[PDB]
Amino acid sequence: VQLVESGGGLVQPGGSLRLSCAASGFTFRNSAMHWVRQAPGKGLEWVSSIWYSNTYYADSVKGRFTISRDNSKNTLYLQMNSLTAEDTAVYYCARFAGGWGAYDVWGQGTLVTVSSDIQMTQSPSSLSASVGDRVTITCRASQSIGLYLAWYQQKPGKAPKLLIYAASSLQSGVPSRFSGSGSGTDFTLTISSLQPEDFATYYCQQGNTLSYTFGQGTKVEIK
Amino acid sequence: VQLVESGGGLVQPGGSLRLSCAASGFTFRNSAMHWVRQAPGKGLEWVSSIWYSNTYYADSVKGRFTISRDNSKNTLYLQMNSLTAEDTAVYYCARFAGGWGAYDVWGQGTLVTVSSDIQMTQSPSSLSASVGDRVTITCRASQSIGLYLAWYQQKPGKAPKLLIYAASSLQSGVPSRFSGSGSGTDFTLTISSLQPEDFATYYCQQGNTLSYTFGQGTKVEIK
Repeated sequence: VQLVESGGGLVQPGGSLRLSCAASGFTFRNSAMHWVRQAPGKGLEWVSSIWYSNTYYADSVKGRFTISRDNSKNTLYLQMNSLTAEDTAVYYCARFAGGWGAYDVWGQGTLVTVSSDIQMTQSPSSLSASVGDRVTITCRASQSIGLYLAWYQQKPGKAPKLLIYAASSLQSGVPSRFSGSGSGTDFTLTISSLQPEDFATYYCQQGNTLSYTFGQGTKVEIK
Repeated sequence: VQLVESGGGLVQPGGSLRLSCAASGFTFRNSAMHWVRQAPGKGLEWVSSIWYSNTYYADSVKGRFTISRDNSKNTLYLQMNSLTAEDTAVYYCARFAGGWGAYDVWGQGTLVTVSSDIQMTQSPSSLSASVGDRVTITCRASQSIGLYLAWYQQKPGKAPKLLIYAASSLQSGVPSRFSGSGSGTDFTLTISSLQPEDFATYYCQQGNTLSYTFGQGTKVEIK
């Protein structure tokens, strides 16, 4: 009882790809077949279902992907169109045992990478502080970005606001308790004495490279 | 100096939507304009840019979205096609100061929700244990799934393997040190005495509802 997948590969965003899942060792025609995917380092996510015929799709792929089957070849297909980087994942086909509500046979998986630079690692992800505390947030770049590192403040329900650019230059009107430092790959934002209005999420952003990338944010929360 | 967005709303997967960003208080024709988006509860992500004419797109939207501008109306547009749930986000337009490498004017944001649903909360996300330890993993459903809860084991580079279905039934061949319990909304997987082959990631999955959602996984790691 086996499911053998094929068709994965590297594809440009906006492009198309068709996955195949060849079954053997069981009566393919009788069985409900699903696709489930797993982004790199992430969890399992249901994608699509087909049975003997009402087919179903998750909102992640509905309207772009088509599931189908050729019972004479004991094969399941996933036609993937208008691909995005967010579709990058290992795609598994699986047999669904509808009496159990569970998948009892899995393919080996096939990797689909949707791709045509600099990673920004912000730390900590969150911190709790009190009014009056000194706070320092760090942002590391995987490659030198020179001085082109900016810091933004974002309050709940509001747009980001530029505070610091070129690593250490303050935007007009930004209070002097904010300062920035660093060059190349290591950068710091410091708040000298936290005020109530400063509890917010802070983001760094590199502006040296054509695909501008943001740090993941630091939530400055109240003790 | 303002950016006023419009166009967001609720759209079906696979559908289209056009966002607008009306500029005032500054000379629009000279300025590089970008779109940056933020999924609910997540960080900022660059989407697309346009200047006076070479336009750029992130791999998340390249080949599906089109950025454009009408200088006579001082307006920036984002044409969104072939939409996915992963496009759900607040979309910001922003003026890019190319000398600073930073965004110095931001719109107020407009929300795009791409949608046509049990939530499974697994805990803990990870745990360290030693050979011989008793381990319990819990899975909670946002509403009753009855008994239709399954548990899978996944080792690095391998496909998931069914261990338990219908909350407490073991798949054939699964060792007796694995057991499951629970009904309705609270479920538990227990390993009575951990063996080296049991260090793996474990996933729960509800099979009561047509969306078949997975828990986020529990990584059982070695002390």
